[PDB]
Amino acid sequence: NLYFQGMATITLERDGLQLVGTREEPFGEIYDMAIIFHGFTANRNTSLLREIANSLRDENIASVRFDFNGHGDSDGKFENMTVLNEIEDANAILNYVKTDPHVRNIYLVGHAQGGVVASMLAGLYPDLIKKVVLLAPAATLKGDALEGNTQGVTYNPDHIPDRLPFKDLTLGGFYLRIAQQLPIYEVSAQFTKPVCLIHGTDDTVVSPNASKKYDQIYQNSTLHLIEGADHCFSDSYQKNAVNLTTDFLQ
Amino acid sequence: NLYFQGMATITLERDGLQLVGTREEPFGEIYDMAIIFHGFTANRNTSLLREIANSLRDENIASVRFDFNGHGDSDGKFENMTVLNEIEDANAILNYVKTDPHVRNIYLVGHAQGGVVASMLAGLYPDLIKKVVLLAPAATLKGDALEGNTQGVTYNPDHIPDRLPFKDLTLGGFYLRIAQQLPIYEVSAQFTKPVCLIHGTDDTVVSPNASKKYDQIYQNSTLHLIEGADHCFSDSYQKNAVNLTTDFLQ
Ligand SMILES: CCOC(=O)/C=C/c1ccc(O)c(OC)c1
Ligand SMILES: CCOC(=O)/C=C/c1ccc(O)c(OC)c1
Ligand SMILES: [Cl-]
Ligand SMILES: [Cl-]
Ligand SMILES: [Cl-]
Ligand SMILES: [Cl-]
Ligand SMILES: [Cl-]
Ligand SMILES: [Cl-]
Ligand SMILES: [Cl-]
Ligand SMILES: [Cl-]
Ligand SMILES: [Cl-]
Ligand SMILES: [Cl-]
Ligand SMILES: [Cl-]
Ligand SMILES: [Cl-]
Ligand SMILES: [Cl-]
Ligand SMILES: [Cl-]
Ligand SMILES: [Cl-]
Ligand SMILES: [Cl-]
Ligand SMILES: [Cl-]
Ligand SMILES: [Cl-]
Ligand SMILES: [Cl-]
Ligand SMILES: [Cl-]
Ligand SMILES: [Cl-]
Ligand SMILES: [Cl-]
Ligand SMILES: [Cl-]
Ligand SMILES: [Cl-]
Ligand SMILES: [Cl-]
Ligand SMILES: [Cl-]
Ligand SMILES: [Cl-]
Ligand SMILES: [Cl-]
Ligand SMILES: [Cl-]
Ligand SMILES: [Cl-]
Ligand SMILES: [Cl-]
Ligand SMILES: [Cl-]
Ligand SMILES: [Cl-]
Ligand SMILES: [Cl-]
Ligand SMILES: [Cl-]
Ligand SMILES: [Cl-]
Ligand SMILES: [Cl-]
Ligand code: NA
Ligand code: NA
Ligand code: NA
Ligand code: NA
Ligand code: NA
Ligand code: NA
Ligand code: NA
Ligand code: NA
Ligand code: NA
Ligand code: NA
Ligand code: NA
Ligand code: NA
Ligand code: NA
Ligand code: NA
Ligand code: NA
Ligand code: NA
Ligand code: NA
Ligand code: NA
Ligand code: NA
Ligand code: NA
Ligand code: NA
Ligand code: NA
Ligand code: NA
Ligand code: NA
Ligand code: NA
Ligand code: NA
Ligand code: NA
Ligand code: NA
Ligand code: NA
Ligand code: NA
Ligand code: NA
Ligand code: NA
Ligand code: NA
Ligand code: NA
Ligand code: NA
Ligand code: NA
Ligand code: NA
Ligand code: NA
Ligand code: NA
Ligand code: NA
Ligand code: NA
Ligand code: NA
Ligand code: NA
Ligand code: NA
Ligand code: NA
Ligand code: NA
Ligand code: NA
Ligand code: NA
Ligand code: NA
Ligand code: NA
Ligand code: NA
Ligand code: NA
Ligand code: NA
Ligand code: NA
Ligand code: NA
Ligand code: NA
Ligand code: NA
Ligand code: NA
Ligand code: NA
Ligand code: NA
Ligand code: NA
Ligand code: NA
Ligand code: NA
Ligand code: NA
Ligand code: NA
Ligand code: NA
Ligand code: NA
Ligand code: NA
Ligand code: NA
Ligand code: NA
Ligand code: NA
Ligand code: NA
Ligand code: NA
Ligand code: NA
Ligand code: NA
Ligand code: NA
Ligand code: NA
Ligand code: NA
Ligand code: NA
Ligand code: NA
Ligand code: NA
Ligand code: NA
Ligand code: NA
Ligand code: NA
Repeated sequence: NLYFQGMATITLERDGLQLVGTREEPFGEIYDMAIIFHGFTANRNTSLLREIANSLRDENIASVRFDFNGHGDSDGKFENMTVLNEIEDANAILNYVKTDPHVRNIYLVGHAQGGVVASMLAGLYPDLIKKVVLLAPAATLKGDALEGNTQGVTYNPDHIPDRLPFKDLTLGGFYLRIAQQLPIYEVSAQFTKPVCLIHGTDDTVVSPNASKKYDQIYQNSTLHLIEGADHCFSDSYQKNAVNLTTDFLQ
Repeated sequence: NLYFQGMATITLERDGLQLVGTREEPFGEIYDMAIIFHGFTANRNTSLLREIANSLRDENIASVRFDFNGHGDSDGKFENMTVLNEIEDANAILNYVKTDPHVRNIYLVGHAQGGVVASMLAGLYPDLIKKVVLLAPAATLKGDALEGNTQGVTYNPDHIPDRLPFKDLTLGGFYLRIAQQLPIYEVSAQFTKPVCLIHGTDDTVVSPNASKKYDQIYQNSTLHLIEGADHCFSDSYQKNAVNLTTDFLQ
């Protein structure tokens, strides 16, 4: 605001869970604000999300970025997270943002699974959200769950197990049962305001076809395929994601 | 079981919320079990649900019935309940039931909004649930939310308010935004095992057309229209609901 600029820690609650977040506060009495959503197994402080927040703050766009339930510093077991309860987390964060008297326009920025959360939340609040940026939005998590193959971990899609060992973690069977029937595009398509879609051509985690499909469903979208970029826009690809996001929101 | 028959209190947790429930335990080493779901603003102990549980227990069918979040003895604010987080409550109760070593078949019985919870949960677990009974399933809550008229309380469906005073309570705007885009029939229709639909012809809360539509979408359903019955199968209508439910599950 006019008096404080910088980082602050924010905590919110959703159901019985504390959600821990970082606010970047820019200069100015009134400013726009982006809510930034991390991906599956990630956290609010990956290099990509910090550099997005930093870049927006440099153009006097505020941001908040929270750890989802089951991730980072927020409460809850990873095994109990689903895309649906992350959308509930997102709604709780939006409640916080939308009542801040400094905030003019609200934007959503989501990476990967956080892009599915962002796109679905904007479709539930198409009257309130003003712009959306999706970075490698993981809408393919649905098709993967229907196929019975989630990032190389295979199971019966017709009879999903109670829980699925997944790397060092345990993924809930309910995550997968929800994933299979998530109306990702149906809900997302209700947002008719501007959307920026950014996807790396060498993403091996989420096919760029996800973003090509969002670009088809959305009334007002712009698609950016980043030649050679991977799923996280790592290293020399990162500024492609940061620049496009910043430019779109200013 | 062979040694204890009667009532017990059960508590489960979902996210950070305690859910309080009543188990009716029948005689027998192995038995089927019904999970019974109450409606909007109701609780696990309405006369209808107690008499269902009692009648099933008399045919040695066990049951559990929990207060949803925001209701009865369970945790959470009513203002923060949605149909979606009740489905999350239902999944937590199913986790409990499906790991009980006495339970043979699992049935779902849901009244009104609890019927939407039941029908959607069965569509997420069509491999596990064996039979469903819906009593006046409130699938019209979706159409009502799209219309902007929820049990006589009117609002703009295009711009749902943050919260909606509703009788002595406060209904969350997010309940309504979720309601509008709930894929009730899409998810429910995935359950192809037997369903019993029971609806009163004089229900003024949820049109009998809801049950007529479920009867169309389901592969294996039986529809019972109870001439003169109201929304709760009150008083002299109650045994119609209790008898049909019991008969169907035995
Ligand atoms: C951390 C950033 O990346 C992620 O969010 C990717 C998520 C996503 C991809 C495909 C899947 O089948 C899936 O199922 C769990 C998840
Ligand atoms: C207690 C048993 O009855 C209920 O569950 C009925 C619920 C239902 C009916 C129509 C609605 O528009 C609605 O929106 C909140 C809720
Ligand atoms: Cl100020
Ligand atoms: Cl000043
Ligand atoms: Cl700082
Ligand atoms: Cl705080
Ligand atoms: Cl606490
Ligand atoms: Cl400005
Ligand atoms: Cl930094
Ligand atoms: Cl840092
Ligand atoms: Cl972490
Ligand atoms: Cl945690
Ligand atoms: Cl697709
Ligand atoms: Cl299994
Ligand atoms: Cl949904
Ligand atoms: Cl689809
Ligand atoms: Cl469709
Ligand atoms: Cl969207
Ligand atoms: Cl490509
Ligand atoms: Cl990853
Ligand atoms: Cl960068
Ligand atoms: Cl026993
Ligand atoms: Cl004995
Ligand atoms: Cl007793
Ligand atoms: Cl207990
Ligand atoms: Cl507690
Ligand atoms: Cl038996
Ligand atoms: Cl009693
Ligand atoms: Cl009693
Ligand atoms: Cl009560
Ligand atoms: Cl309560
Ligand atoms: Cl309908
Ligand atoms: Cl309003
Ligand atoms: Cl419909
Ligand atoms: Cl459809
Ligand atoms: Cl169903
Ligand atoms: Cl009728
Ligand atoms: Cl009522
Ligand atoms: Cl009775
Ligand atoms: Na500072
Ligand atoms: Na800070
Ligand atoms: Na603090
Ligand atoms: Na709370
Ligand atoms: Na808390
Ligand atoms: Na600043
Ligand atoms: Na200013
Ligand atoms: Na990440
Ligand atoms: Na972790
Ligand atoms: Na933690
Ligand atoms: Na925490
Ligand atoms: Na969790
Ligand atoms: Na925890
Ligand atoms: Na866990
Ligand atoms: Na403006
Ligand atoms: Na797909
Ligand atoms: Na899909
Ligand atoms: Na399929
Ligand atoms: Na498979
Ligand atoms: Na992968
Ligand atoms: Na595997
Ligand atoms: Na399954
Ligand atoms: Na497993
Ligand atoms: Na399915
Ligand atoms: Na669906
Ligand atoms: Na769903
Ligand atoms: Na979809
Ligand atoms: Na753009
Ligand atoms: Na990659
Ligand atoms: Na893949
Ligand atoms: Na395209
Ligand atoms: Na293209
Ligand atoms: Na488009
Ligand atoms: Na344009
Ligand atoms: Na393009
Ligand atoms: Na294009
Ligand atoms: Na372009
Ligand atoms: Na490029
Ligand atoms: Na490359
Ligand atoms: Na690189
Ligand atoms: Na940068
Ligand atoms: Na630069
Ligand atoms: Na007893
Ligand atoms: Na008891
Ligand atoms: Na006890
Ligand atoms: Na828990
Ligand atoms: Na608790
Ligand atoms: Na008994
Ligand atoms: Na026995
Ligand atoms: Na009731
Ligand atoms: Na109450
Ligand atoms: Na209470
Ligand atoms: Na409680
Ligand atoms: Na609640
Ligand atoms: Na409480
Ligand atoms: Na309340
Ligand atoms: Na059997
Ligand atoms: Na309707
Ligand atoms: Na409908
Ligand atoms: Na409509
Ligand atoms: Na209206
Ligand atoms: Na009414
Ligand atoms: Na009114
Ligand atoms: Na609305
Ligand atoms: Na209001
Ligand atoms: Na809509
Ligand atoms: Na939908
Ligand atoms: Na939804
Ligand atoms: Na529907
Ligand atoms: Na029947
Ligand atoms: Na009635
Ligand atoms: Na009505
Ligand atoms: Na019919
Ligand atoms: Na009929
Ligand atoms: Na049928
Ligand atoms: Na038959
Ligand atoms: Na009939
Ligand atoms: Na019929
Ligand atoms: Na009949
Ligand atoms: Na009748
Ligand atoms: Na009557
Ligand atoms: Na009567
Ligand atoms: Na009776
Ligand atoms: Na009798």
